Amino acid sequence: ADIYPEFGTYPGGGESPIIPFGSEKNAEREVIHGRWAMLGVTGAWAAENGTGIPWFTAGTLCTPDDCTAVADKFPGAVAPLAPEGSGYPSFWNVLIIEIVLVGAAEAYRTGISDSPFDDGLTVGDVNPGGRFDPLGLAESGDLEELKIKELKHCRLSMFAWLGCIFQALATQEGPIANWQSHVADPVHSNVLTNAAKGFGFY
Amino acid sequence: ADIYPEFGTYPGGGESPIIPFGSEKNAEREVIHGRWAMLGVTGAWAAENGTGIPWFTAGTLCTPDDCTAVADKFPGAVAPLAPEGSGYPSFWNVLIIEIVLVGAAEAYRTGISDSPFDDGLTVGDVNPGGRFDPLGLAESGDLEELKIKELKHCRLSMFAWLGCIFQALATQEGPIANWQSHVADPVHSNVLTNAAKGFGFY
Amino acid sequence: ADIYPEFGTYPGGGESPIIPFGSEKNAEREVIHGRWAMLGVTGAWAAENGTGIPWFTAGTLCTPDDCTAVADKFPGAVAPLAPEGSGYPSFWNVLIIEIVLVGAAEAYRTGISDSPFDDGLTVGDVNPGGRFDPLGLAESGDLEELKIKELKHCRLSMFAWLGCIFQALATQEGPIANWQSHVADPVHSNVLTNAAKGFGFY
Ligand code: CHL
Ligand code: CHL
Ligand code: CHL
Ligand code: CHL
Ligand code: CHL
Ligand code: CLA
Ligand code: CLA
Ligand code: CLA
Ligand code: CLA
Ligand SMILES: CC1=C[C@H](O)CC(C)(C)[C@H]1CCC1=C/C(=C/C(C)=C/C=C/C=C(C)/C=C/C=C(C)/C=C/[C@@]23O[C@]2(C)C[C@@H](O)CC3(C)C)OC1=O
Repeated sequence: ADIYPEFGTYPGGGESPIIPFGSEKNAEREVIHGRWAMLGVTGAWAAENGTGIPWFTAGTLCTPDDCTAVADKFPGAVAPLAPEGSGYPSFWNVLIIEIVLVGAAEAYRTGISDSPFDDGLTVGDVNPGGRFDPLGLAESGDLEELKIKELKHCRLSMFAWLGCIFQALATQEGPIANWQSHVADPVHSNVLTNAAKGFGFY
Repeated sequence: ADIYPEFGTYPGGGESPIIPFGSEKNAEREVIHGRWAMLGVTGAWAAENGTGIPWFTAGTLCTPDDCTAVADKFPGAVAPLAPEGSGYPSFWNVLIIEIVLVGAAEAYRTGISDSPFDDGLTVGDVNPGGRFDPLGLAESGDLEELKIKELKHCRLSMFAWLGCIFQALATQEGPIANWQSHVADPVHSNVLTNAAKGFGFY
Repeated sequence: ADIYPEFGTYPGGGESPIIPFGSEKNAEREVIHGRWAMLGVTGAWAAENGTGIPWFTAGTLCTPDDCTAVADKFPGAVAPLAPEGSGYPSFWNVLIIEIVLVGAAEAYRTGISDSPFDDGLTVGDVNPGGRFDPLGLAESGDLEELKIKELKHCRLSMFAWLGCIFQALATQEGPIANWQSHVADPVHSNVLTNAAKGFGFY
């Protein structure tokens, strides 16, 4: 109403319009998904602006056969990620590091492993604060308003990611390329004109 | 049982067999969807019988570039929709008229804007009657029986529309063309023989 | 916990993790589906090992035009299913027999038709026993443990069948051929390498 006039509501703010809100755990899920989606969309966006490589084919740059092609990708970097001819980055090193670091972080967050700190943060609280609000924005501002803004950005980013998935399938081009083609000539470059062309299959 | 012996039941008539009936609003949704589906299937059907143009490609006839191709399509019409060479119908005129008329009707029905009449019709009642039963069939006949017949036609039309969607995807032909091909040789023209051919992709 | 430490639980054993357990009928459904899935996966598996013909195209061997190609397929058989040149098996005979036998069995199981026996077996009980446990394993062992093992095999076989569906769509080869290609070179033959190749469409 006042803070959420848009379609639907927030958990603790009313009744869901279509899919019933029956489990509180879903609330946590919705936030976690949302945070990842934000990092996803931004990432895809930024990377395509920096390298021209669409997000859905970037994985081919790093395989056990070769992962050196990513070494010089990052814009403005004072040096490549590894020297030329050193055979680095190595795919297995990247994979082992990701497994260890992200697995440990997720285990600490979800209660699989006991926390390394002794601050009493609660497992299952998607807004824990403390060390995870190091600049103290949640105590200097309005916590409930900030949570609503965060939830809205979560939902928007997830819907944008769904759009990215199906735009990739339907156009076989990057999302930034889709955006450029639309803004150049919106009447003649959109989903309906693409469908008239058969989406590349019909 | 007596009035609904077929699989399932109707809202207020028992328990849903598979997907639970939990919200009364879904009941309204089911009727509204259903009415559109009827107009949809009939439309596709009739248009393909009159013009030979399948429903899933008829949109390409009317674009901002050109919409005059629809002028002479309606069978038996004493004149085209607009004179030849006049540049009409115009896509923008069609779009604006649809937005105004259908938007106003939907707003009146859904309570977004107040009703233009003062008859006290209830917003949210999918069977309001009154001016929407001008011939008075609901009071001359059995209202509950007529509502059951309407609900059955709603469900049947919606399932037929789902069939139209997937038949279009699988055969790339109009639904009436599918019907003719099946009745001409049903053993050798059906979904299984189409699947053996790969649905045009395998 | 003790008997079901894996993710999730069993009906009567706790709360469903994601999709709520609200109807007891679904429990029966899950078992019946599961049993068919086992027979499915096994069947596909065994048939591909015996004939080399993938499960998703085996139907083309038997149509009203011709069903003699199946006569000599079964490995080690002392004779073909019918004499050569006899025009058998006939598709219509196979179809009629399947309809009569499987339809009668399903009607007896589901209470559509009254049971031919007078043993008092309960319709709706997916673990009836009696004549359906002729070797008496359910009373010689632990019934609850055996039911848990059966439920686990049900769920595993259903997930494997879902894998078979999408592997057929993505690779256009038999599931056993997929297994051989993966085990021969798992780093270079998997879903990611197939995706880099476009799944045959991109
Ligand atoms: C968040 C994780 C993550 C995601 C989403 C992707 C996604 C992708 N990678 Mg990448 N990767 C990820 C992590 C990583 N990748 C790689 C390394 C590679 C390589 C080397 C390659 C890829 C490739 C691909 C693409 C093709 C995959 C495919 O078959 O898509 C088909 C699948 C879909 C279209 C959607 C399927 C989703 C669905 C099955 C599950 C969704 C279910 C819901 C979660 C829940 C549903 C509800 C429940 C109740 C039923 C795809 C864009 C390939 C590529 O780029 O090819 C061009 C490729 O070659 N990746 C690494 C190692 C550093 C990762 C490590 O984190
Ligand atoms: C001389 C050094 C140097 C320079 C001039 C640039 C310049 C650029 N980089 Mg590159 N980079 C540099 C070194 C490096 N970059 C990266 C990694 C990246 C990434 C991941 C990205 C860029 C991007 C960009 C562009 C941002 C344009 C824009 O609109 O910014 C807008 C202005 C701002 C964002 C404000 C300026 C940022 C400033 C506050 C410093 C930020 C610090 C870091 C985030 C690290 C510290 C984090 C925490 C601890 C504080 C720009 C061309 C972006 C791009 O490609 O855009 C399309 C991008 O996404 N760079 C690495 C690591 C390999 C570098 C190391 O050598
Ligand atoms: C009810 C409205 C309506 C519908 C269903 C369609 C449908 C269609 N139009 Mg048409 N139009 C409609 C109104 C209008 N059209 C046009 C003008 C045009 C043009 C100019 C063109 C089309 C075209 C098309 C087709 C290709 C679109 C596409 O990308 O399909 C792909 C999408 C799908 C196959 C399915 C998508 C459904 C899914 C994404 C959402 C479903 C969600 C559920 C409703 C809810 C789910 C549950 C929740 C809880 C999650 C398609 C048959 C194009 C065409 O004919 O190409 C040959 C074309 O060029 N239309 C006008 C202007 C007069 C309309 C006016 O209202
Ligand atoms: C000389 C005039 C004239 C004639 C002879 C025809 C003849 C035909 N039109 Mg065509 N039309 C004519 C003028 C017009 N038509 C249309 C719009 C349509 C449409 C939208 C359709 C046809 C269809 C048909 C065919 C119906 C075949 C059938 O089985 O009907 C079955 C017999 C009946 C339905 C009963 C006879 C109808 C009768 C009750 C009059 C109907 C009145 C209107 C619905 C208006 C009612 C308004 C309300 C407020 C009372 C037939 C070839 C249909 C078609 O293509 O079929 C494949 C079709 O869907 N016509 C327009 C507007 C552009 C016309 C204006 O000039
Ligand atoms: C001389 C007779 C004869 C021989 C030597 C074989 C040999 C073979 N058959 Mg073939 N069959 C024979 C006659 C027949 N077969 C079949 C129908 C099948 C089928 C449906 C299948 C085979 C399969 C197999 C192979 C099993 C390999 C394995 O690892 O087994 C592992 C070892 C065992 C399973 C143990 C040995 C079985 C033993 C307990 C006897 C089973 C009796 C019967 C099931 C009938 C009795 C049922 C109830 C009452 C107990 C093997 C090459 C399988 C295949 O293709 O594998 C890839 C397969 O799925 N055969 C029919 C009916 C048309 C036959 C009749 O003439
Ligand atoms: C996985 C992500 C996710 C999750 C877990 C939730 C969870 C929740 N949402 Mg949220 N929501 C999401 C995404 C998600 N949402 C997105 C993307 C949007 C923007 C469109 C919204 C918009 C939204 C609104 C407006 C409202 C909620 C509400 C709710 C709550 C009740 C509904 C529920 O339990 O849904 C759980 C069920 C699901 C998440 C299943 C979603 C439906 C399926 C069919 C997915 C269909 C799309 C799928 C991605 C297709 C993939 C195809 C493939 C080929 C790629 C609950 C806390 C309501 C609320 O707060 O009530 C108090 C509410 O009013 N959500
Ligand atoms: C935040 C979400 C978001 C945004 C900003 C965009 C933006 C864009 N999309 Mg994308 N898209 C989205 C979600 C989004 N999409 C989703 C969820 C899907 C999956 C259905 C798609 C599928 C898709 C395809 C297949 C294509 C685009 C295309 C485009 C571009 C051209 C505009 C167009 O045709 O839009 C069309 C928008 C959609 C198909 C999404 C509609 C989602 C729901 C809300 C349907 C409602 C439609 C109805 C008329 C409005 C209801 C009233 C109210 C809710 C507003 C543009 C850059 C086209 C492109 O690349 O052109 C170059 C193109 O071909 N999008
Ligand atoms: C969107 C249309 C729609 C809606 C809103 C409803 C709503 C309802 N139906 Mg109805 N129904 C529909 C279509 C619809 N039905 C169709 C097409 C049929 C014919 C097959 C039926 C047959 C039917 C029966 C037999 C019964 C009901 C019942 C019910 C009620 C309880 C179930 C429920 O809440 O479902 C709401 C949930 C949904 C509408 C989601 C549907 C499932 C999803 C996964 C969609 C799957 C198909 C999808 C279109 C695929 C798209 C693919 C894409 C690529 C194009 C409720 C009032 C029961 C009742 O009256 O109980 C008292 C009952 O017994 N319905
Ligand atoms: C049709 C098969 C089926 C059925 C009827 C059930 C039914 C049940 N399961 Mg079981 N389950 C299944 C398959 C099935 N399961 C599979 C394959 C697995 C292994 C992954 C499991 C794993 C599992 C666990 C771990 C648990 C359950 C639980 C439950 C219970 C609560 C959930 C519920 O009601 O779901 C009914 C709703 C559905 C079956 C819909 C499923 C979701 C849809 C969207 C389908 C998505 C995939 C689909 C096939 C895509 C097709 C694409 C097409 C192009 C081919 C209920 C008795 C819970 C329980 O026992 O709680 C006490 C529980 O903890 N199940
Ligand atoms: C719920 C509900 C309630 C109401 O009552 C009604 C209604 C509103 C209808 C409904 C709404 C129903 C509904 C639910 C829903 C869910 C969606 C879309 C969820 C999407 C999650 C997306 C995530 C986590 C994305 C993560 C991306 C990463 C990690 C990317 C990472 C890389 O991309 C990077 C950065 C670079 C690449 O190169 C490499 C990779 C790929 C790794 O969508 C919906 O519509």
